[PDB]
Amino acid sequence: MPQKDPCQKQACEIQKCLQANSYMESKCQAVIQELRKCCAQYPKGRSVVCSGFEKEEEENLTRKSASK
Repeated sequence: MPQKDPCQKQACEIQKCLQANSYMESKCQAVIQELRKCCAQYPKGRSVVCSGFEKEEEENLTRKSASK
Protein backbone atom coordinates (compact mmCIF):
# COMPACT_ATOMS: atom_id res chain seq x y z
CA MET A 1 0.00 0.00 0.00
CA PRO A 2 1.00 3.71 -0.49
CA GLN A 3 0.78 3.88 3.35
CA LYS A 4 3.06 3.07 6.33
CA ASP A 5 4.81 -0.03 4.99
CA PRO A 6 5.69 -2.36 7.99
CA CYS A 7 8.30 -4.18 5.93
CA GLN A 8 10.01 -1.21 4.22
CA LYS A 9 12.35 -1.04 7.26
CA GLN A 10 13.49 -4.61 6.56
CA ALA A 11 13.68 -3.83 2.76
CA CYS A 12 16.21 -1.12 3.60
CA GLU A 13 18.27 -3.82 5.37
CA ILE A 14 18.06 -6.07 2.26
CA GLN A 15 19.29 -3.23 0.04
CA LYS A 16 22.14 -2.21 2.39
CA CYS A 17 23.00 -5.87 3.16
CA LEU A 18 23.39 -6.26 -0.59
CA GLN A 19 25.94 -3.37 -0.70
CA ALA A 20 27.74 -4.85 2.34
CA ASN A 21 27.84 -8.14 0.30
CA SER A 22 28.57 -6.66 -3.22
CA TYR A 23 25.07 -7.57 -4.34
CA MET A 24 25.35 -11.21 -3.35
CA GLU A 25 21.65 -11.91 -2.73
CA SER A 26 23.14 -15.31 -1.69
CA LYS A 27 24.61 -13.75 1.49
CA CYS A 28 21.51 -11.54 1.88
CA GLN A 29 19.34 -14.74 1.82
CA ALA A 30 19.37 -14.34 5.66
CA VAL A 31 17.97 -10.83 5.68
CA ILE A 32 15.71 -11.64 2.68
CA GLN A 33 14.38 -14.44 4.88
CA GLU A 34 13.50 -11.75 7.36
CA LEU A 35 11.61 -9.71 4.70
CA ARG A 36 9.93 -13.01 3.71
CA LYS A 37 8.79 -13.61 7.29
CA CYS A 38 7.88 -9.91 7.49
CA CYS A 39 5.87 -10.10 4.25
CA ALA A 40 4.01 -13.29 5.08
CA GLN A 41 2.85 -11.62 8.34
CA TYR A 42 0.32 -9.52 6.36
CA PRO A 43 -2.16 -9.69 3.44
CA LYS A 44 0.74 -9.07 0.95
CA GLY A 45 -0.80 -6.00 -0.77
CA ARG A 46 -0.36 -4.31 2.69
CA SER A 47 3.20 -3.44 1.67
CA VAL A 48 5.00 -2.39 -1.49
CA VAL A 49 8.31 -4.10 -0.62
CA CYS A 50 6.38 -7.26 0.44
CA SER A 51 4.49 -7.07 -2.89
CA GLY A 52 8.03 -7.17 -4.42
CA PHE A 53 8.95 -10.02 -2.15
CA GLU A 54 6.53 -12.74 -3.06
CA LYS A 55 7.81 -12.04 -6.63
CA GLU A 56 11.42 -12.31 -5.31
CA GLU A 57 10.40 -15.62 -3.62
CA GLU A 58 9.09 -16.85 -6.98
CA GLU A 59 12.36 -15.60 -8.60
CA ASN A 60 14.49 -17.47 -6.02
CA LEU A 61 12.31 -20.60 -6.46
CA THR A 62 12.61 -20.33 -10.26
CA ARG A 63 16.41 -19.96 -9.64
CA LYS A 64 15.99 -23.19 -7.56
CA SER A 65 19.10 -22.30 -5.52
CA ALA A 66 20.78 -19.76 -3.19
CA SER A 67 22.49 -18.44 -6.37
CA LYS A 68 23.02 -14.70 -7.09
